[PDB]
Amino acid sequence: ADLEDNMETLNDNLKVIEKADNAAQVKDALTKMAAAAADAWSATPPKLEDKSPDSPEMHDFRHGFWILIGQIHDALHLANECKVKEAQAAAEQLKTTCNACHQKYR
Amino acid sequence: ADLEDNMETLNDNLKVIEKADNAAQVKDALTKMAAAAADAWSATPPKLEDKSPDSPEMHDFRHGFWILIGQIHDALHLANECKVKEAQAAAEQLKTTCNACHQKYR
Amino acid sequence: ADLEDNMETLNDNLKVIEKADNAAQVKDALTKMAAAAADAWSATPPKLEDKSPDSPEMHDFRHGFWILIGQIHDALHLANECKVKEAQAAAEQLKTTCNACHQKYR
Amino acid sequence: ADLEDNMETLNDNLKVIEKADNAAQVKDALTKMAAAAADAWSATPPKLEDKSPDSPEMHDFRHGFWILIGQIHDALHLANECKVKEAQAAAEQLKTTCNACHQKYR
Ligand code: HEM
Ligand code: HEM
Ligand code: HEM
Ligand code: HEM
Ligand SMILES: *C1=CC(=O)N(CCCCN2C(=O)C=C(*)C2=O)C1=O
Ligand SMILES: *C1=CC(=O)N(CCCCN2C(=O)C=C(*)C2=O)C1=O
Ligand SMILES: [Zn+2]
Ligand SMILES: [Zn+2]
Ligand SMILES: [Zn+2]
Ligand SMILES: [Zn+2]
Repeated sequence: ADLEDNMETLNDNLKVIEKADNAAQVKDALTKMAAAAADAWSATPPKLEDKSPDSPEMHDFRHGFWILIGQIHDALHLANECKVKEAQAAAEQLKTTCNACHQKYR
Repeated sequence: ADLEDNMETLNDNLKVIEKADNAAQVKDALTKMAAAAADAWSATPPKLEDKSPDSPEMHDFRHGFWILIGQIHDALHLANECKVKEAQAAAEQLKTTCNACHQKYR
Repeated sequence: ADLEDNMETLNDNLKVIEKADNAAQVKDALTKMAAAAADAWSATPPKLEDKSPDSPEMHDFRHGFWILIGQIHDALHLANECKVKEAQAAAEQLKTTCNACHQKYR
Repeated sequence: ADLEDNMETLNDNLKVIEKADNAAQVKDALTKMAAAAADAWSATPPKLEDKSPDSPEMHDFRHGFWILIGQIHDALHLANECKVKEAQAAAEQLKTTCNACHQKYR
C-alpha cells in the first residue's frame, strides 16, 4: 500500500479504538495499525524526495516508525489482556509520535 | 520482497556486522536488516500456510518480528554512538530471536 | 528515595532539558531521570494504599513506569548522538506519560 | 536492596519460571524479577567502583538493565495473556542478557 493509504489506515483505526466497545475491536484495529506501520517502513515521504535512502534525514524519518511500531506492539498486549481502557489510553498517547513526525516531515 | 530473500538480507548483514572494522559498516548493515524485518512483517511462512492471518499462531509469529525490530532499533543507536563493540554484541544477542522463531516456525 | 522526592527529581530535570542548549546537559538530566524512574518502581501511591500489591491498579501503576523508563532510554540515545532538539522533543513527548499516570493515580 | 540480593531474586525467580505449572506462577515470578531489576538500576558493581559514575562502563552497565527490564515487561504480558510456554521461552531467553552483563562486569 502507498504511504498515504497506510496513513489513512493508521488514522481510521485510531478512531475505531477511541470509540470501541470491547477488546476484540481494539485488538483488530491495533493489528491493522501494526501492518500499516510496517508496510510504511520503506516509503519516501514527499518532503524528502531529493534525499537518498541512506541519507541522515531518512534515518531520522524512519526512527519515528520504530517508535510507533513499539507503541503499537505494547498497546496490543494491553488489548490481549482485555484492558480496554488501558489500551485506549496507550493509543491516545501514541498520537504524540504521529504528530512529531508530521510536524517535522509532512 | 519474499520471505526467503528477506531472510537472506538478515543473514548476510549479520555477518557483515560480525566482521566489520568501523561504525559506518555496522550502521549500513543494521539499516538493511531493519528494512528486511519490516518487509517480512506480513509474510505467511511455509509451515503456517494452514493457519489464518488472525490466529494465535500468526500473532505469535509476527510477535517475533516486533522483538527483532526492537533489537535492531537499539543496536543502531549503539552504532550511531560509534559503540561498535557494543553494537556487535547486541547483534549477537538478537540471534537468539532469529533462532527462537526458526525453532518454532522454520 | 520516596515517591515525592523521585517526582521532584523527574520534574527538576525535565526543566533542565527544556532549558538546555547542549547535549551534555540533556544527557546528564536524562540519566538522573532514569535513576529516579527506576527508584520509583516499587512505590505505592497514597491513592492505592488500600489496594493489593498484585491488584490490576498496582500492575497498571507499575506499567506507567515501564513506559517512562523506555522513553527516557530512547531519548538518552538521541542525546548521546548529539541530537539535541530531537532529545528535547522526546522529553517533551514523555510528559504525556507523566500526565496519564497523574490523572489516574495522583 | 543491594546488588547481590537483587541478583539472588533474579536467579531464584528464573528457576521458578522454569518449573512453573501455571500462568499465575510465571506472572508472580516475573513481577518479582521486574522489581529486583529496577532496584538494581543504581548499583555500582565491584568491578566498576573505581570508574566514574558517568564512565562508558557505568553507562553500559546501566544499559544492560534497560534491556533486561524491557524483556521482563514483555514476558509479563505473555504470562498475563496465559501464554505460559511463550512466557517461559521469553524468560529462559533472558539469560542472553544476564550472561552478557556478567561476562563484562561480574
Ligand atoms: C500515527 C498513528 C499516525 C497517524 C494517525 C497518521 C495519520 C496521517 C494522516 C491522516 C495523513 C494524511 C494522509 C493524506 O495525505 O491525506 C498522514 C500523512 C503523513 N504522515 Fe502520518 N500518521 C501517523 C504516524 C506517522 C509517522 C510516525 C510518520 C513518520 C515517521 C508519519 C509521516 C507522514 C507523512 C510524511 C505524511 C504525508 C504523506 C503524503 O501525503 O504522501 N506519520 N498521516
Ligand atoms: C535474525 C537476524 C534472522 C536471521 C539472520 C535469519 C536467517 C534466516 C535464513 C538464512 C533462512 C533460510 C532462507 C532459505 O531460503 O533457506 C531463514 C528462514 C526462515 N526464517 Fe529467519 N532469520 C532471522 C529471523 C527470523 C525471525 C525473527 C523469524 C520469525 C519471526 C524468522 C522466520 C523464518 C522462517 C519461517 C524461515 C523459513 C522460510 C522459508 O523456508 O521460506 N526468521 N532465516
Ligand atoms: C514524568 C517525567 C513525570 C514528572 C515530571 C512527574 C512530576 C511529578 C510532580 C512534580 C509531582 C508532585 C510531587 C510532590 O508532591 O511534590 C508528582 C507526583 C506524583 N506522580 Fe509524577 N511525574 C512523572 C511521572 C509519573 C508517573 C509515570 C507516575 C505513575 C506511573 C507518576 C505518579 C505520581 C503520583 C502517584 C504522584 C503523587 C505522589 C504523592 O502525592 O505522594 N508520576 N509527579
Ligand atoms: C538475569 C535474569 C540475571 C540473572 C539471573 C543474574 C544472576 C546473578 C547471580 C546468581 C549473581 C551472583 C549471586 C550472588 O549472590 O553473589 C549475579 C551477580 C552479578 N550480576 Fe547478575 N544476573 C542477571 C542479570 C544481570 C544483569 C543484566 C547485570 C548487569 C546489567 C548483572 C550484573 C551482575 C553483577 C555485576 C554481579 C556481581 C555482583 C557482586 O559481585 O557484587 N546481572 N547475577
Ligand atoms: C481477553 C481478555 C480477557 O480478560 N479475557 C478473558 C479470558 C482470559 C483469562 N485469563 C486469565 O485470567 C489469565 C490468563 C488468561 O487467559 C479474554 O479473552
Ligand atoms: C560517529 C560516532 C562517533 O563517535 N563519531 C565521532 C563524532 C562524535 C560527535 N558527537 C559527540 O561526541 C557527542 C555527540 C556527537 O554527535 C561519529 O562520527
Ligand atoms: Zn507493556
Ligand atoms: Zn539502548
Ligand atoms: Zn530510538
Ligand atoms: Zn510483546
